[PDB]
Amino acid sequence: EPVPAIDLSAMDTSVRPQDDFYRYCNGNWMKNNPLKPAYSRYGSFDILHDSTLERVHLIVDNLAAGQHEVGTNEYRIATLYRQAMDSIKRNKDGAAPLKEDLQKIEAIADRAAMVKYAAAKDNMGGSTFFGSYVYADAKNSEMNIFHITQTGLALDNRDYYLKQDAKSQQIREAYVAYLNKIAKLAGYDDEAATRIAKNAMKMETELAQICYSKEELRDTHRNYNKMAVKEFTNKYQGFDWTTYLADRQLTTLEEWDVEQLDFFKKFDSWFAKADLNEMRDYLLAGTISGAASYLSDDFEQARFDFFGKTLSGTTEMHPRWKRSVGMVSSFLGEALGEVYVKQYFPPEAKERMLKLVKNLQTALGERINMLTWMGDSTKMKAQEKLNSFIIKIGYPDKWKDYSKMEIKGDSYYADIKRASKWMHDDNMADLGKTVDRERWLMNPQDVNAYYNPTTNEICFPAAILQPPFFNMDADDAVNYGGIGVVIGHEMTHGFDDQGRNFDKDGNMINWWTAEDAQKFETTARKLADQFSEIYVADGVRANGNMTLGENIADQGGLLISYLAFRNAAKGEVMEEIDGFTPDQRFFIGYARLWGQNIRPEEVLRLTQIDVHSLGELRVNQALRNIEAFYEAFNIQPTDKMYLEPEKRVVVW
Ligand SMILES: [Zn+2]
Repeated sequence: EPVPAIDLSAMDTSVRPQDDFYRYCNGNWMKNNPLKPAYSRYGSFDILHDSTLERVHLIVDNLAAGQHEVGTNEYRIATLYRQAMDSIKRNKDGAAPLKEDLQKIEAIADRAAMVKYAAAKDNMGGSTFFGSYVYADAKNSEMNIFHITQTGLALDNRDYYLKQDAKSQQIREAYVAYLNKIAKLAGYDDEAATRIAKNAMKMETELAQICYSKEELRDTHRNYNKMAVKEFTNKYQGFDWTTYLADRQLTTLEEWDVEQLDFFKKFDSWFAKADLNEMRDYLLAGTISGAASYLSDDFEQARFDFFGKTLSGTTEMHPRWKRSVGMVSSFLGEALGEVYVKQYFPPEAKERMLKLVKNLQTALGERINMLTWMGDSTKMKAQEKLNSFIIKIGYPDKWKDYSKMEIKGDSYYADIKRASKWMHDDNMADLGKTVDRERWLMNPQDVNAYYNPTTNEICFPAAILQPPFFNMDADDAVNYGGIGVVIGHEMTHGFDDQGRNFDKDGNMINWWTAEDAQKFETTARKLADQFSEIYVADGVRANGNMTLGENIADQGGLLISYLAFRNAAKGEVMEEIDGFTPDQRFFIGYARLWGQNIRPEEVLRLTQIDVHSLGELRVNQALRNIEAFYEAFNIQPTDKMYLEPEKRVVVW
């Protein structure tokens, strides 16, 4: 049964599109769908996220319906799911599955044993004091190398630990109370629970101080520092890297990528000088917190009170199956994804999507060649890169081998650690081997898409090829406004403030003249400042620097897909549908992707942690730089969407 191209009932026609295009296209849906207790936000995207997750739920119920042999993927999935859903067993076990892990931390006797403990835990997939992983060399994209990265913080953005205003201090104290509660639930007395929470926050705050900001983490060249391992470790011996690497079985490692180099220089003296008891309590708190979703309901409720009620504003938890399905999809996603495509993905969608992608690619080449600010040399290298895109649609051509993953069924938490151990070992085995450029970094059932610089690939999972993005019964204008913009957005990531640094082979090599690079940086700075002047809440501005790459990609996707849409329309009589011109339907279909309600807590949280602008701004601000949108709705200077021409910023 065909799905309507545009859900007209979501539109609020009492709002002029020239004044508030977001609420013209979405306002009635927003009025009629106040957020339910368990949702921090909801709207077009989350509707498709939810409907796809329910498909995966049915797939899990199908695989869990039989009894299978150990060592089959069906057994792995069913056994993780069954244990996650067994509330009675999880509640009877309580904190007992955690006890040996805590005793091992309590037994750490000196700083030397602290180093060996970090290696032992990182060998299981942990990130005890810092991150590490194996992935392509940014300067040799055919080779896998070892990378080390700054501490991962529980609140994500380091600013949570530092910012000096009332709301920030309140959040910090609520986090400490969460640590106190789970320490009590793990069996510590009142005095120890207070001590652990206080010391853990102290230690994590000191690490946050020496971390890079979210903005600085996006700087491509700043966060690549390849060197001989021993050149660094001969000099910085406050943390005993030689013992750590030996216990990681990495003493054969000649070179590595020290991504946040100034973090590790400061970590050298922090680790040498930190109080041993305080470091121990930091480890206890991280271990309890990392287990809080895998034990009894008390632990999940304590975690919900902070990460849900406090940080996101929700008042109830989602049904148990949603978290359980999400968990199996994160560990065995390609096993689920193979079933998903066989059951739900029609072959005609892949063929039509490939035609659309090739149309967008042609339009991007046309757009670049028509630029008047870019010289001929840089244009030619830009054409070489866009002609070299790797295009991945629907699903991979080979499926991941999960045969080494040991799932035993003794306890939920125990099997989570085994699945995590498998993922870690699988990553480590890539070291020193040729990079697999065909691998997917998302699953077919993920409602998302991505660009990868080190492969120059664009990837569109089966799950995003659904309405309102891709609708095989819709008119072309609406599909270009939806999935067409998504395609152009991923393509523009190859040319944003990060992607432009990588060439057609995925190598971090400069292909820009100095003049053209300076013009790009000047214009990108203006787009950052433009968004940074918009308020998202009372006294809270958008972060135009953190969202710069995504706002460039949105703008490029709008410009490229519109050109592709006009190219496809050449030589056709324009026909109005629902009284809208095709040009207008392009923009309405784009804006319908973003309609949502969102709690004020969640507005603040996403501003701190999300590189994507809020849906409202991806419509009402992004379109203010699009000449075609002014033309489609004849926007005039007294209209609220209008931005003075000298203040518009067009990067591509
Ligand atoms: Zn993006």
